[PDB]
Amino acid sequence: HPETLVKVKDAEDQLGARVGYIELDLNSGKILESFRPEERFPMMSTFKVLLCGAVLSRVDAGQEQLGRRIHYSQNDLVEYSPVTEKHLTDGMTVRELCSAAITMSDNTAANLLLTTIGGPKELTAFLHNMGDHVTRLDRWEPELNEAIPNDERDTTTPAAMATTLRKLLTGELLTLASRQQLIDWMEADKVAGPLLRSALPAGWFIADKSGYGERGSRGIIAALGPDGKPSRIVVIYTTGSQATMDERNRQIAEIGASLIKHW
Ligand SMILES: *C(=O)N1C[C@H](NOS(=O)(=O)O)CC[C@H]1C(N)=O
Repeated sequence: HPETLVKVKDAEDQLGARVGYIELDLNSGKILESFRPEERFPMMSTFKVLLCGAVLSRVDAGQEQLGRRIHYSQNDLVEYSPVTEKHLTDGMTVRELCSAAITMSDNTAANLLLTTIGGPKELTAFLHNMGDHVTRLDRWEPELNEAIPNDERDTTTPAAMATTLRKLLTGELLTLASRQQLIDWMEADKVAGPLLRSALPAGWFIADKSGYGERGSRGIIAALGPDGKPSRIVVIYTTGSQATMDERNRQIAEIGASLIKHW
């Protein structure tokens, strides 16, 4: 709606920064509203959904098994590793690492999964081969969150990210079991409380992944809808603002409150 578009415009003004927005219909793929859809924004932690899609694609092919146990060390631990720091002795399974990367945004879990597929280049090659020639990953955690202005590394566009998520969640690429595992992890997100979830009415489904980085970077990707079933995809990114994290949270939640109210 124009009201949601106005709310996105307001956010840009109140944050003093670019906001990228896409609202996409899940069944048909039709864009319902957009804002700066072809502009690039840092993905930040939102890339972890695409990373575990690559992992699931390798699981489907038998190049990976979800039960496979990965043992790592203390020198592999990077900043923000709330789950992987607890499993240095027993290791973790690929399934557990994807749950940690998506549900808790564990950074070491993300790096360990990137190694299983061959690094940020193979993730980009995976995205390339599924029809996304726009989104690119180039660096590891935490360096991928630098959000240097006009740097194209580790970026997506609202339009590319929204269509790629759709394909991963509902497209022919992954097997039904893998599509279901990916949306399960996302539905179990526990670090996106103050964003779209804060605007969600009772009984609504949401499966999302948020992120933040340097230079005021903040974002979220989600599939959501009424009656306990997802029906649409929303992508919101921003970068450049000196605003506090709580401000950016509130601006994104008000965009969500807006699109929920004219659903
Ligand atoms: C993702 O952008 N990141 C991982 C972690 N959690 O933040 S999130 O919940 O918004 O994903 C810490 C911050 C950030 C990072 N610097 O990697």
